[PDB]
Amino acid sequence: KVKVVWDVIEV
Amino acid sequence: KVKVVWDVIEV
Amino acid sequence: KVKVVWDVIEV
Amino acid sequence: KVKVVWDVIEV
Amino acid sequence: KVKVVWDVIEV
Amino acid sequence: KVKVVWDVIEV
Amino acid sequence: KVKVVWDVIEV
Amino acid sequence: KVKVVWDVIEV
Amino acid sequence: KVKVVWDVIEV
Amino acid sequence: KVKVVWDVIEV
Amino acid sequence: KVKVVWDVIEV
Amino acid sequence: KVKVVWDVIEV
Repeated sequence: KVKVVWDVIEV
Repeated sequence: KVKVVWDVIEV
Repeated sequence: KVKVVWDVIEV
Repeated sequence: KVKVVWDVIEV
Repeated sequence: KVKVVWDVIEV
Repeated sequence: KVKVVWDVIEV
Repeated sequence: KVKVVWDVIEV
Repeated sequence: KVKVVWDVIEV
Repeated sequence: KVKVVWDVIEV
Repeated sequence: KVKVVWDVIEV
Repeated sequence: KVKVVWDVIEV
Repeated sequence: KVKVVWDVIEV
Protein backbone atom coordinates (compact mmCIF):
# COMPACT_ATOMS: atom_id res chain seq x y z
CA LYS A 1 0.00 0.00 0.00
CA VAL A 2 0.96 3.76 -0.06
CA LYS A 3 1.91 5.41 3.30
CA VAL A 4 2.61 9.22 3.38
CA VAL A 5 5.05 9.98 6.18
CA TRP A 6 5.48 13.61 7.56
CA ASP A 7 8.48 15.00 9.52
CA VAL A 8 9.47 18.39 10.99
CA ILE A 9 13.33 18.38 11.17
CA GLU A 10 14.64 21.30 13.31
CA VAL A 11 17.91 22.84 11.90
CA LYS B 1 15.05 27.03 10.98
CA VAL B 2 12.15 24.44 10.74
CA LYS B 3 11.91 22.11 7.67
CA VAL B 4 8.67 20.12 6.95
CA VAL B 5 9.16 17.05 4.94
CA TRP B 6 7.07 14.45 3.12
CA ASP B 7 8.15 11.10 1.58
CA VAL B 8 5.68 8.41 0.30
CA ILE B 9 6.83 4.78 1.04
CA GLU B 10 5.41 1.95 -1.21
CA VAL B 11 4.50 -0.44 1.67
CA LYS C 1 17.72 9.33 0.33
CA VAL C 2 15.52 12.11 -1.24
CA LYS C 3 13.56 14.42 1.16
CA VAL C 4 11.12 17.03 -0.31
CA VAL C 5 10.88 19.99 2.05
CA TRP C 6 7.93 22.54 1.80
CA ASP C 7 7.85 26.12 3.18
CA VAL C 8 5.36 29.02 3.15
CA ILE C 9 7.47 32.24 3.54
CA GLU C 10 5.25 35.29 4.34
CA VAL C 11 6.48 38.53 2.62
CA LYS D 1 2.14 38.22 -0.15
CA VAL D 2 2.51 34.41 0.55
CA LYS D 3 5.24 32.38 -1.27
CA VAL D 4 5.16 28.51 -1.28
CA VAL D 5 8.45 26.91 -1.79
CA TRP D 6 9.88 23.44 -2.48
CA ASP D 7 13.54 22.26 -2.41
CA VAL D 8 14.61 18.55 -2.59
CA ILE D 9 17.64 17.71 -0.32
CA GLU D 10 19.79 14.60 -1.26
CA VAL D 11 19.94 13.14 2.29
CA LYS E 1 20.69 28.97 -2.23
CA VAL E 2 17.99 28.34 -4.95
CA LYS E 3 14.29 28.41 -3.85
CA VAL E 4 11.55 27.50 -6.42
CA VAL E 5 8.34 29.33 -5.54
CA TRP E 6 4.90 28.21 -7.01
CA ASP E 7 1.70 30.31 -7.26
CA VAL E 8 -1.82 29.79 -8.65
CA ILE E 9 -3.15 33.32 -9.51
CA GLU E 10 -6.94 33.26 -10.20
CA VAL E 11 -7.99 35.67 -13.05
CA LYS F 1 -9.16 31.39 -15.68
CA VAL F 2 -6.41 29.81 -13.43
CA LYS F 3 -2.69 30.63 -14.07
CA VAL F 4 0.11 28.50 -12.47
CA VAL F 5 3.34 30.27 -12.06
CA TRP F 6 6.95 29.48 -11.15
CA ASP F 7 9.85 31.87 -10.37
CA VAL F 8 13.25 30.75 -8.92
CA ILE F 9 14.72 33.24 -6.33
CA GLU F 10 18.57 33.18 -5.75
CA VAL F 11 18.40 33.21 -1.91
CA LYS G 1 -11.79 29.95 -5.44
CA VAL G 2 -8.64 27.84 -6.29
CA LYS G 3 -8.29 24.40 -4.59
CA VAL G 4 -5.06 22.35 -5.15
CA VAL G 5 -5.85 18.65 -4.87
CA TRP G 6 -3.02 16.01 -4.30
CA ASP G 7 -3.20 12.24 -5.02
CA VAL G 8 -0.79 9.29 -4.78
CA ILE G 9 -2.06 6.68 -7.33
CA GLU G 10 -0.36 3.26 -6.81
CA VAL G 11 0.39 1.43 -10.14
CA LYS H 1 5.36 2.18 -8.96
CA VAL H 2 3.95 5.26 -7.03
CA LYS H 3 2.70 8.34 -8.99
CA VAL H 4 2.09 11.71 -7.18
CA VAL H 5 -0.36 13.93 -8.86
CA TRP H 6 -1.61 17.51 -8.63
CA ASP H 7 -4.61 19.17 -10.37
CA VAL H 8 -5.96 22.68 -9.47
CA ILE H 9 -9.83 22.93 -9.60
CA GLU H 10 -11.40 26.44 -10.14
CA VAL H 11 -14.03 26.14 -7.36
CA LYS I 1 8.86 41.38 -12.60
CA VAL I 2 8.84 38.29 -14.95
CA LYS I 3 6.29 35.49 -14.21
CA VAL I 4 6.39 32.26 -16.32
CA VAL I 5 2.90 30.75 -16.48
CA TRP I 6 2.35 27.03 -17.54
CA ASP I 7 -0.90 25.46 -18.84
CA VAL I 8 -1.97 22.02 -20.10
CA ILE I 9 -4.99 22.63 -22.43
CA GLU I 10 -6.82 19.34 -23.25
CA VAL I 11 -8.11 19.21 -26.91
CA LYS J 1 -4.63 15.46 -27.57
CA VAL J 2 -2.76 17.32 -24.70
CA LYS J 3 -1.04 20.70 -25.41
CA VAL J 4 1.50 22.19 -22.90
CA VAL J 5 1.86 25.87 -23.07
CA TRP J 6 4.13 28.60 -21.70
CA ASP J 7 3.70 32.42 -21.83
CA VAL J 8 5.90 34.90 -19.84
CA ILE J 9 3.91 37.94 -18.45
CA GLU J 10 5.90 41.19 -17.67
CA VAL J 11 4.33 41.80 -14.22
CA LYS K 1 -8.90 14.49 -17.85
CA VAL K 2 -5.27 15.80 -17.54
CA LYS K 3 -3.17 14.59 -14.54
CA VAL K 4 0.37 16.06 -14.00
CA VAL K 5 2.54 13.49 -12.24
CA TRP K 6 5.86 14.53 -10.46
CA ASP K 7 8.80 12.24 -9.54
CA VAL K 8 12.24 12.70 -7.94
CA ILE K 9 14.41 9.78 -9.23
CA GLU K 10 17.69 9.47 -7.22
CA VAL K 11 20.71 8.47 -9.44
CA LYS L 1 22.51 13.19 -8.39
CA VAL L 2 18.72 14.04 -8.01
CA LYS L 3 16.49 14.28 -11.15
CA VAL L 4 12.98 15.90 -10.96
CA VAL L 5 10.61 14.75 -13.55
CA TRP L 6 7.18 15.67 -14.92
CA ASP L 7 4.93 13.74 -17.37
CA VAL L 8 1.25 14.66 -18.11
CA ILE L 9 -1.06 11.57 -18.56
CA GLU L 10 -4.33 12.05 -20.61
CA VAL L 11 -6.63 10.24 -18.12
